[PDB]
This record gives sequence, structure tokens and C-alpha cells, in this order.
Amino acid sequence: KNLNPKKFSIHDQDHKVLVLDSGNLIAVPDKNYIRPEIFFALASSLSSASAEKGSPILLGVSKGEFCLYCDKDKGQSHPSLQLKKEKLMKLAAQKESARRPFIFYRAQVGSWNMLESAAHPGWFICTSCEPVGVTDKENRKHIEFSFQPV
Amino acid sequence: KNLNPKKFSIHDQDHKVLVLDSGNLIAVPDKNYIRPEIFFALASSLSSASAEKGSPILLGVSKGEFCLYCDKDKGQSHPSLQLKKEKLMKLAAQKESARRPFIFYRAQVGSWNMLESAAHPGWFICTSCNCNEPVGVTDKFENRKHIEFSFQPV
Repeated sequence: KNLNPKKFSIHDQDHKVLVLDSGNLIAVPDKNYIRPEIFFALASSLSSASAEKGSPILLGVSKGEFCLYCDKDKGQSHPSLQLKKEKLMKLAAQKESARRPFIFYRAQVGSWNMLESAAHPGWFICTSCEPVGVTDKENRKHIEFSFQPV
Repeated sequence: KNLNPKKFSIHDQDHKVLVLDSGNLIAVPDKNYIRPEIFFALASSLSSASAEKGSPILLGVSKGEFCLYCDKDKGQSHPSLQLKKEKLMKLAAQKESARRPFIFYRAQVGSWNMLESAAHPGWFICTSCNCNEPVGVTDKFENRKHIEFSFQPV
């Protein structure tokens, strides 16, 4: 659980870039005139954790004024992906119940990365062909992300 | 042409910004993550200049190399502006006949700026109405905010 965030930008393997567009996280092509959204990742272990998957981290956009979670409301049959007006430096200091929907699992592979949820396992982060959502598989490059540093 | 050029971004008065996409200059909505293409203005001169037409200026895109200019290539319908792989410091000295297509007439209007070509005066540089088009040149318009441009320096 690092006190210092590891800032970076997120790309995918269909040549796109993740930016925050009016409070909504979408993926657009990787043109030069795009200022990628800089995310603030940082480790955060889970007590009753799980194997087979990678390292648990938190996620936050725009320095840290908004964070990622995945809860499944009433609702939309599947889980979803929304933002939260909650500072990131306040998150890792909470317990285990409030940290769970915001915890993701970065499974390292090659130059690629992929974020599996924690509250709803088997549900990853994906792009489409247009906002960013979650998936329970059905493609490949829409899950393998390349993290280029700031 | 004073010492050193001027740097700014071409925001048209329809809330779109000027950026360079795949070697072509387009106009996208000025969004909170769009990196506006920084232009380089060196005020040029034309001994056979036209009255009322503003100060002659040649323009460069993305760190000097690549200047814009109006011409009439093979046998098309109308003139059009393009981009030539040439350094801005190098172009400003070549012959008046060589600089002529690259010179543009900048006539300020308050916080705004007109931009008429020197190779083909009467044709003003312009943007489109739908917000995701390449910036071109026109001689008859249908809105003011597409030739009237803001030059916000950063």
C-alpha cells in the first residue's frame, strides 16, 4: 500500500486513448493532439483476497477528484462502471467494505495490462467501437491495456 | 518582420479549435483534453501588396517545418491551401515569387483576425460549420464565425 501514487496514462491495443469527457470516461483514437487522462494507480491489498488474479489497486481520474467503481445497481442485469466524487487519498484509509467496489486487479502480461474487478469477479474493463465499461467476455485487445508513464 | 516569431492557437469564433490530424489541419471542438496546434507567425512582406488587405504573414505548423499556402495544383475546380515540408525560418527568405503562395493577409477585428491568401486574394481561409472538418479556404461564406478567428497565445 504505497503512499505515493504511480501516475500514468492508459492506452489499448486497437490504437486508442482513454480521456475524461465531461465526467464520463471514454476511449478515442491515439492522435497527437489528444491529452490523455492521467490516472493515479496505487496498491491496496485485500484481506479475504483471491488467487489466480493479479495485484489489487485503486483507480482515479483527474488527479484524484473522481475514482472508479463497479457495483451493479438494481438493475442493469450486469455490473457497470461509474465515477465517484471521492478523493483517492481518502480511499486506501477506509476499511474493506467501502474499498471493495473500487479495487481492481492488474494482471501483468507482456507489455499489456488488464483490470479485473473485485466486487464482481470475472468482470474486466473494456473498450467498444463511446464510453468505457465492463465486460465478462468477448474480445482480446479490448482488455489488454498498455500503461505509458507520464 | 521583427526578430523572433509569434506563437498562438487558432480558435475560430464558433468555439472550435485548430489541431493537426494525420498531416492535415482540422478544426475540432475546443475540449478539456484537446492539444491545440501551436502556430508560428512570421509577418512577411509583398512589394506588390494590396490596399485594405492586412499585414502579410506566412504561417507554420507544428514546430516550424510544414508551412501552409494557397495554390492551384493540377486541374481541379477551385484553389485550396496545403502544407509544404519546409522550415519556417528557411521559407521567409526565399524570393518574393517563392513566398507569394505562403503569404496570408491578416486583418484584425477586435480580438478577432481575418486571413486572406496572397496567391489568390478574395479567397479567405475558413473553417466548416460541422465540428470535425479540415480547415480550408473560401470566397463566399454563410457565417461570420468561420473566417473570424481568435489567436489565443499560450
